[PDB]
Amino acid sequence: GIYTVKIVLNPKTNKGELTTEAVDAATALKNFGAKAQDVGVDGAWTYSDPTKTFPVGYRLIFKVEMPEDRVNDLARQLRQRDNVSRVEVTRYK
Repeated sequence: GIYTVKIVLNPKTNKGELTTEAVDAATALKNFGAKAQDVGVDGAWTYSDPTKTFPVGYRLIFKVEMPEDRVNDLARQLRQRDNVSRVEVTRYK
């Protein structure tokens, strides 16, 4: 299946920190067992949110293919960080 993770970041963050904020998901995935070596299995894709509603705020969206049970924790580890406003998961496939 395919799951999508939508990050909402504090306005105090930077576009250069989008890689230091998502790294909690990189570590979450790393802990889940998803690596670049088997990225052919886990269809990961990271991109910024073009449809933000707060110009001053930041939003970062990326897709994975992991069990929902740990995609909720994928998001949990992200939103856990104080820099992050909130992270919500939406199932795609």
